[PDB]
Amino acid sequence: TSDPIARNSDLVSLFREVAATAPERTALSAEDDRISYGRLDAWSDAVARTLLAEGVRPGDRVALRMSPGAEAIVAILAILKCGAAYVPVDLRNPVSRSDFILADSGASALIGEPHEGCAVTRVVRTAAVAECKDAEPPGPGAEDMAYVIYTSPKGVPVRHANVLALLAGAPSVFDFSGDDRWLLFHSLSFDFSVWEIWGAFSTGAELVVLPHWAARTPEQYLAVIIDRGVTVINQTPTAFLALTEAAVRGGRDVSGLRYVIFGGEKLTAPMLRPWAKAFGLDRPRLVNGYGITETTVFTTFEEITEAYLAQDASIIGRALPSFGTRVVGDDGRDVAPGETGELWLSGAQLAEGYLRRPELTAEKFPEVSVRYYRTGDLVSELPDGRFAYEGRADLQIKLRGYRIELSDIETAVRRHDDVVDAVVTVREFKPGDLRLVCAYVAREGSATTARELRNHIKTLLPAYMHPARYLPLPGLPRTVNGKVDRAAVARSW
Ligand SMILES: Nc1ncnc2c1ncn2[C@@H]1O[C@H](COP(=O)(O)O)[C@@H](O)[C@H]1O
Repeated sequence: TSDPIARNSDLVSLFREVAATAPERTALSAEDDRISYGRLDAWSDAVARTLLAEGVRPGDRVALRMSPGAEAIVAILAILKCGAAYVPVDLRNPVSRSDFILADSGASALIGEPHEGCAVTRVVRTAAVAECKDAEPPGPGAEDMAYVIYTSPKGVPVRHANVLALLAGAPSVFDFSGDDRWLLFHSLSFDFSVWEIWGAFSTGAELVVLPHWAARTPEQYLAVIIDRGVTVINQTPTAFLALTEAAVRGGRDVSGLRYVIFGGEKLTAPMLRPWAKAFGLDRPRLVNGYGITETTVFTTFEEITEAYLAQDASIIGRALPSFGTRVVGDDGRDVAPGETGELWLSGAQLAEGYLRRPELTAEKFPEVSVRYYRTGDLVSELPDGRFAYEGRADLQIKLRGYRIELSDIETAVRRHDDVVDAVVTVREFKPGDLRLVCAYVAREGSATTARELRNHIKTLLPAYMHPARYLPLPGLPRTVNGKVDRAAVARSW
């Protein structure tokens, strides 16, 4: 085969081939600074030498604390070239979380800027990375770790082969080429960034760095994606709401985009209809992606169609080629098609397990012989094999003599045309009087009363599942990993 993705078994061999083949092509740009693949390859080899001198060796975990930018990408490549795995430290971590990640991962060096009180001593600072930039021109194997990203905190080691499997699966859904330009946006601590970086590099495309000046507003974001000829962007549904409003109000031309890829959050039609109204569904194509750190970024995709806009649920679509699936009931047996159950996943994109958590790993990665990962997500299979996303599987509570599926109440609230987000919690009204309540986010340009939401829910659910009060918020508060902060919601009440 001529295909570098199919032919290489690790990310370093892949990158080296893609660079050596056409080294003058642009790999990375930051404003007008264009860094060719050849330049990036030499630069990251020089930084790898610097890491070797700090005693980094194959199998090590090297911490990385940098904002997404050219130096950070050089640092990742250098770490991988040393046969080591990178452990990204979210810049916004509380100090204690960063301390735990560094301890738990056994990180033996850090590249970038240490957090205040950082216990890792062997540091290659960002400035030392930049110093290697224009100097001249043992490697990992498939089963070597490429990164350890922390979730919830549990460390998830993902191997070179896991990432290659994802990359080999992408073309079943996307038409990418080396003429695309991908925006690097997400924190290196989020696996969305693994996809932004390797989607670009695996295809010989250009990774465009969002400048620091453009970090704050959707107007600034749009200005850059249009100025720099970006063709692929990856966004949370939440970010997409802000992007749409800015594009529409600002009269911007979005039609240079080829793909907008959503991930991380439930996507429903009220989040999509305003963009589709202004811009249609072809240029760019919009594609909902569902996935998990434990199964290498993306598992299923659903390209958005008119049919998506006409229904009120969330459809995550079909699994990539590497995957086997089950939808599993409480009794541990498969549900009947159409029934809601827990998604279980198998295949080459599954991580090996968690780092130093044998107990959790055995529970979350059972064998059935086929090895599975229990997603903790409830889904249902549609007649055609596409999956609908329901909610997290840990949201049943006991209240007032009932078991109550909070995920079902959230889904029902999300069916309302003017709602873009919702969370249901329990709060105390008077002393011994606890009741369901719902905080929600209105679609921009709408306002819905609690009475109207009550009337909506009356048609869908029995009374014991009705929220007693509704609270509109200008967005729900999010945790570190970007999940809804149910404790912060409680405080907002
Ligand atoms: N398209 C999506 N729709 C709904 N939930 C999603 C989607 N993508 C990711 N998630 C949620 O995010 C979790 C993965 O979190 P993370 O491992 O931080 O990527 C999944 O288990 C889902 O609960």
